[PDB]
Amino acid sequence: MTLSILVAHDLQRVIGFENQLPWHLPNDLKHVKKLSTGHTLVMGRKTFESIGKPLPNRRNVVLTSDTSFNVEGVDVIHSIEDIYQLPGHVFIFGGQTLFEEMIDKVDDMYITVIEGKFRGDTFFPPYTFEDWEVASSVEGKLDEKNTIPHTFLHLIRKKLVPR
Ligand SMILES: NC(=O)c1ccc[n+]([C@@H]2O[C@H](COP(=O)([O-])OP(=O)(O)OC[C@H]3O[C@@H](n4cnc5c(N)ncnc54)[C@H](OP(=O)(O)O)[C@@H]3O)[C@@H](O)[C@H]2O)c1
Ligand SMILES: COc1cc(Cc2cnc(N)nc2N)cc(/C=C/C(=O)N2NCc3ccccc3[C@@H]2Cc2ccccc2)c1OC
Repeated sequence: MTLSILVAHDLQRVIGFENQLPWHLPNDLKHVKKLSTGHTLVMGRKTFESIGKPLPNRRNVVLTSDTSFNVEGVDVIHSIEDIYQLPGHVFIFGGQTLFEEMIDKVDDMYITVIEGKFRGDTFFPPYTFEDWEVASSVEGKLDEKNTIPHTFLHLIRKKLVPR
């Protein structure tokens, strides 16, 4: 089980406003689709309710304390510890709560930096590039449907070594 974070955050690490993405950026949702098809998404309950339905062609896992929670096409877990029993490549998909709980545990992060400043009410936790190697950094292409500059980062946790 490779464990990754998958997230879009803006210049101030805003990830959400009123249970929605603050930005309209089709290409990032395509990026998300390409990375996670055939794999597993782990998400908190609020993030799932925002999307409204499972994303097709991958395993949709929802973390919640609700023992009544049962949705067709969705697997449910009730603790963080359950994440580690999931097979394959697992992506931590959001939202703020799950990111805060997992950022110290994941192998790597796929971050789309939205190069703007949006009003938000939910944030990605602060992190420093002193701790994370830039495996790749790719500028998103802008066009008629995708008008906010954005950058795809793949960050891998650096190892702590003596001097
Ligand atoms: N920009 C991005 O890439 C991105 C990605 C995803 C989401 N978002 C945004 O993030 C925002 C939502 O984040 P959020 O923190 O408010 O909600 P969230 O993390 O999506 O969901 C929180 C819920 O997850 C469940 N949960 C979390 N940790 C748990 C644990 N250890 N044990 C049991 N249950 C647990 C609880 O559900 P119960 O209360 O049901 O027990 C909790 O209330 C939205 O605005 C959304 O638009 C942004
Ligand atoms: C809070 O709301 C949301 C949060 C996130 C998390 C997220 C956001 N961004 C980053 N970077 N990380 C992330 N964790 C995500 C979504 C998007 C879901 C979604 O609709 N899709 N996702 C892939 C997918 C795969 C198959 C079919 C449809 C889709 C569509 C896009 C699409 C539509 C048509 C064709 C191709 C793709 C979302 O809802 C707006």
